[PDB]
Amino acid sequence: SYKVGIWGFGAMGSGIAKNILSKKNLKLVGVHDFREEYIEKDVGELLGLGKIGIKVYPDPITMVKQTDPDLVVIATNSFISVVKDQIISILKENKNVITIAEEMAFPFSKDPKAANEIDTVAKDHNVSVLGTGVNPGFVLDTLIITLTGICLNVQRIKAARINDLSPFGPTVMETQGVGTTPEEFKQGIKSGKIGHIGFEQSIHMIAKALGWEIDRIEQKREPIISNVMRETKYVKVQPGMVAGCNHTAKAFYKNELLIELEHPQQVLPHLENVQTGDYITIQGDPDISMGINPEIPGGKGTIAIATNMIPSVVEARPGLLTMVDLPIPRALLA
Amino acid sequence: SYKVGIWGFGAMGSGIAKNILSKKNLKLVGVHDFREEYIEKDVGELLGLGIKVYPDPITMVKQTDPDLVVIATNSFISVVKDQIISILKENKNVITIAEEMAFPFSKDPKAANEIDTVAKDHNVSVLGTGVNPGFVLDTLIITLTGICLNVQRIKAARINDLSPFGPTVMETQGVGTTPEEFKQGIKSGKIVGHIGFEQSIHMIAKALGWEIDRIEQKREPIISNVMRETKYVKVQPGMVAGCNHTAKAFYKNELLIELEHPQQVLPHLENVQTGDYITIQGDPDISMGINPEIPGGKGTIAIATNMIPSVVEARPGLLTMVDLPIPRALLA
Ligand SMILES: NC(=O)c1ccc[n+]([C@@H]2O[C@H](COP(=O)([O-])OP(=O)(O)OC[C@H]3O[C@@H](n4cnc5c(N)ncnc54)[C@H](O)[C@@H]3O)[C@@H](O)[C@H]2O)c1
Ligand SMILES: NC(=O)c1ccc[n+]([C@@H]2O[C@H](COP(=O)([O-])OP(=O)(O)OC[C@H]3O[C@@H](n4cnc5c(N)ncnc54)[C@H](O)[C@@H]3O)[C@@H](O)[C@H]2O)c1
Repeated sequence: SYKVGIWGFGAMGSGIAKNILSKKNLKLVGVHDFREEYIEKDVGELLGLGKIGIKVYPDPITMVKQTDPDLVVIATNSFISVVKDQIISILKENKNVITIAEEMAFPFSKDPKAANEIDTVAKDHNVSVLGTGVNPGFVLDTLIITLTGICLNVQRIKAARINDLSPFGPTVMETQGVGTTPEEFKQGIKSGKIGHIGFEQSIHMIAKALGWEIDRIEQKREPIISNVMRETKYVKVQPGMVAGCNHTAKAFYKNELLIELEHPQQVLPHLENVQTGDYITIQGDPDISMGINPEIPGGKGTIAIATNMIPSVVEARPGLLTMVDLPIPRALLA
Repeated sequence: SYKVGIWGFGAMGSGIAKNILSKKNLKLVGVHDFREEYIEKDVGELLGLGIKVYPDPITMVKQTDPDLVVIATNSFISVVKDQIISILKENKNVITIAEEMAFPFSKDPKAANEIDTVAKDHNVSVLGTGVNPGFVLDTLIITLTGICLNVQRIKAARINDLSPFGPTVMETQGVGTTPEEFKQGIKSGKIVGHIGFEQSIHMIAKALGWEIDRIEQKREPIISNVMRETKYVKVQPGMVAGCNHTAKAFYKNELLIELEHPQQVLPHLENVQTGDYITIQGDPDISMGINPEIPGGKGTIAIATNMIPSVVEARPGLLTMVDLPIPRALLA
C-alpha cells in the first residue's frame, strides 16, 4: 500500500478521500483544511460514513509529521502563484505531491522560474510532483497524445468537450455567465466573474510531447445564446439570454494552425440538439476521429485520475513530472 | 538519434523501416530477412527509395551497431523467444510485434522469466507491442479506466481490415480457405484466427488487479460473396475473407471482459463498416467509438516505431505497454 494525505477537503478533496478509502492498496492517513467548520472533525463523519478515526488537522505540516504519508493530494487552488508554496511545503518534508491545480498540469511555459523551483526542491528531497485532473490532465492532453501513438505523422489536432451545466448551483451558473443578457455577459468577462482554466497548459503538453513549437495562442470566450427556453432548479434562460460560455483556443506556429480546443459549457444542451461528449480529430497519417458520448464526467474523472495516479507518482523519478512522463493511467482496484 | 535494426522485412518490417527513415530522431542501420529474394539487396531499392539486407541477424547487429532491433517475424513465443534472446545476448534492446509477446507473464511465465532474466543480465529491455494486441484492445481501454472510480465490466469491438498484413497473417486467419476447410482448421489448430486475445485480457486484468479463471473463444469464417484481391492474397467468391473472433473472460462465472474482433480483407467491397468501440461499465460508464477504425498496418508500424526511444531509455527487463510512458507520434 501507499499512504496518502489530503490538503484541501472541498468537492474534489473530499471525493478523493472517499475514493482513497475504497482502494485496496491505498490508505487514507490524514486530511487538512483551513475551514473552521471542518477542523478537528472526523473525516468519516464529514463524508457520511460514521467515525473512521481520522481527524482533520489544523496544520498541513503537523498532519504529514504525525501520520507519515508517502504522498499528499492538494486540491486547494488553480494558480501556481498560490500553490507553489503549498507544494514546496510538502516536498521539504520528503513526501510526494499530486495536485489538481489546473496551472500545475504543464507550468514550464507559463511560469518557468516557479516550475524550476519546484523541480529543484523535489530533486533535493528525492520526491516527485504531478499536476493532473480531467481537463487539463486527461481529455484534451493525455488522451489526445496517447492517440497519436498510432500515427505515423500528425499535421493538426482539433478537439472539443461539450458538457451540461444543469446539475450545478448558482456558484457555477455565475462562473459560466448562465442566465445573463449579452451585455451582462460582456461585463462579467471584463470584471472576472465569468470560462475554463487550462487551455495553455494542455496546448503546451501536446506540443512538448509531439516535439512542436508553439509561438501564438489565441483565446476567445463567447456567450452561447439560447434560441429556446431553458429552466433548471437554479436558473431560467429566456430566448436571447445566455445559456453558457464557449471557451475556445487556437495554437499556431508560423501562421499554421496546429491545435484547436473548444469547451462550450451550457445548461441543457439537448434542448437545441447539442450532444454532450468528448471529441478528438487527429488529421495526419492516418486520420483519427474519436467520440466519447456522453462526456467523461468532470468531477468523477478528476477524483478518479488524481487517485489513480498515486502509485506511479510515488514510484517515479524525482522532480516535476507531467502526465507525459508517467505510465499509462489505470483504474486502481477497489 | 537512436540506431535501429530490423529482423523481419515483410509487410510490417518494411513499413517500419520506411517509417524509421522518416524520423528526425531515429536512424535505420541494418535489416535481416531469411528470404533469398531479399538477401544482399539494398533496403532503399526494395522500398522504392546504402543499407544491405544481411543473411544473418547476429552479423547484422555486429556490423552496424543498433541500439535496438525490431523483430516482425512470427506470432508465437515458442518461435520468437530465441530470436529475442539472440539479440539481448548482443547487449541490444528489442521491440517485437509478436502477438504473444504483448503480455506473456500469465500464458507462459517461465519463457517470460527467461527473457526478463537475460534482458537484466545484459542491461537492456524488451517490449511486445502492435495495434492489436498492443493498443486498441489493451493500452487504450486501460488508459480510459484512468478516469474511473471503479470498473465492473469491459466490452469492446474492433471491426478490422486485413488488407495491410502479409502471408503470415493471411494463413493464421484462414484467408482464402473454403468454409469447411476453415472449420476443420480451427478444430485441428492449423488456423487460429486473431492471436492476442489472451494477452490483451491479461494486460487489462493485471492493470486493474483482476483475476481471470476462464476465457471462452469462438471463431467463425466470414465468407465472401465477391472477389477480393489484395497485395498478398486473392479471395474468390464463396471462399473465406477472414475470421469473426470473439472472446469472453470470466472470474467466477461473472463476465469481466468481452472482445469482438471480426476481421476481413477489404470489408468495404461488401459495405462492411469498420471501427473501434469500447464500453466500460463502471462508475462512471464510458462509451467510445473511433470511426473508421485505426488502420491495422499503419497503426502497428506507427506504435512499434514510436515506442523505440522509451524502450531504449527504460529500466532493464521484459516490459509491457503498461510499464512505459504514454505512446506518442515521433517527429518526422
Ligand atoms: N485539474 C482539473 O481538471 C480540475 C478539476 C476540478 C477542480 N480543479 C481545481 O481544484 C480546485 C477545486 O477543488 P474543489 O472543486 O474541491 O474546490 P473547493 O473550492 O470546493 O475546495 C477547496 C477546498 O480547499 C480549501 N482550501 C483552500 N485553500 C486552502 C488552504 N490554503 N489550506 C487549506 N485548505 C484550503 C477550501 O476551504 C475548500 O474546502 C480548484 O482550484 C479547481 O480549479 C481542477
Ligand atoms: N501485434 C500486432 O498488432 C500485429 C500486427 C500485424 C502483424 N503482427 C505480427 O507480426 C508478424 C509479421 O507480420 P507481417 O504481416 O509483416 O507478415 P509477412 O508475412 O508479410 O512478413 C514476415 C516476414 O518475416 C520473414 N521471416 C519470417 N521468419 C523469419 C525468420 N525466422 N528469420 C528471418 N526472417 C523471417 C518473412 O520471410 C517475411 O519477410 C506476424 O507474425 C504478425 O501476426 C502483429
